[PDB]
Amino acid sequence: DLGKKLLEAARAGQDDEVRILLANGADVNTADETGFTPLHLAAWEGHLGIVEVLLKNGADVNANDERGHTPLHLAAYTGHLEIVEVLLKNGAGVNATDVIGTAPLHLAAMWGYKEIVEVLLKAGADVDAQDKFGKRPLWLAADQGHAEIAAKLVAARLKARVGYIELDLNSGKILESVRSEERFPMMSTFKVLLAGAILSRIDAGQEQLGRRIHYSQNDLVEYSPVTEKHLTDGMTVRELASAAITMSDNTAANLLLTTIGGPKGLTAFLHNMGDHVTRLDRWEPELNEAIPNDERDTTTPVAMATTLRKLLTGELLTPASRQQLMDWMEADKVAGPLLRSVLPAGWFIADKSGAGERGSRGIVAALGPDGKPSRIVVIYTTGSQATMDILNEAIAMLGRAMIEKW
Repeated sequence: DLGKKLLEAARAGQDDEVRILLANGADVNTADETGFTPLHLAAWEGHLGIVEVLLKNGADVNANDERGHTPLHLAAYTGHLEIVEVLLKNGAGVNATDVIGTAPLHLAAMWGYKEIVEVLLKAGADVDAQDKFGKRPLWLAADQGHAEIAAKLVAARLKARVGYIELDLNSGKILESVRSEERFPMMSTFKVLLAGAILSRIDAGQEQLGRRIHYSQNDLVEYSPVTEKHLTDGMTVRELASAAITMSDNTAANLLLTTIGGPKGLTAFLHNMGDHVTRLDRWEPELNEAIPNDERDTTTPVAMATTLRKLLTGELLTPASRQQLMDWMEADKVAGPLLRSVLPAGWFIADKSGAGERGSRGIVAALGPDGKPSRIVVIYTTGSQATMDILNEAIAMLGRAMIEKW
């Protein structure tokens, strides 16, 4: 009797009628044919006031319908932030799963409710919750092209800071950004900047691609896949550049650094072209230590992205050197598992990845469809204790989101 009245009053957003009905002894936890309660319907319809009145009158905050949907599920599905928060405050199960394994975080992530994802994660939502069909929030967000949400889920999964930025090549317009102004260890991504500094000296006639560099077995550092094979005859600047970028040859990077005056030399080159943030302080491999709150050998996503854009399309380098820099990055062969792994057929990518200690991982890239680069993307993370496979996957999923949003 009063139950039908309360259910439709709650659904209809009739605040005063709900108060009257409950005051006349109506069952606050009455259920319809499918198990929906007044709280379900109020949460679904966005009736914040009524949601609060129902809970004040002792509504079951975690009531299930036939299919296991809770009020929180419905609020998440419908994007009613304030209601989500009230439900959690009143003891809503943040990790409640319906009959097919869907949690509220699946729904918030799928429908792109950024703030609701934030609130759910902070309330203790399991980021890697898998439904009956194997789907996870990160995967839903990525397939939907919700890149910002994807970054949040990656950070929660890795339990680490994640920074990224995406800018237009022609205009320089920042198109996407998360923690783009925070510092992250550069790792081997710095090598693209080193390359630019070398090419600059070449433009000035102070260096030659064909100049031969002789070094000793004592100069070798972990790892020296190319340089360790040419200790007798040495290698040209050109050959060292290719090895550093495309083969991540650390000794090659160090040898090229020496020619510009070490980490101080690169930092001076950077400062002089307008990057007052990016700094290199150490050589390979020590620069990858990624000590927490250590500003040595760090950049910000925007600083790196801006600097990289200036080298590739700006006036810092000649067209010849500009092209050579891009070419070295396109011929990158030690960056399989990140952006290249989720890049659609026919797309262009020129990139450089980096890995270090304390889950440090990152990538800089110029990419785009139709065989031409049209945007720069930079992604960094550090602090995670995750395995290397999980780091790679997480960053790949982040790129999978960006490509979807493209």
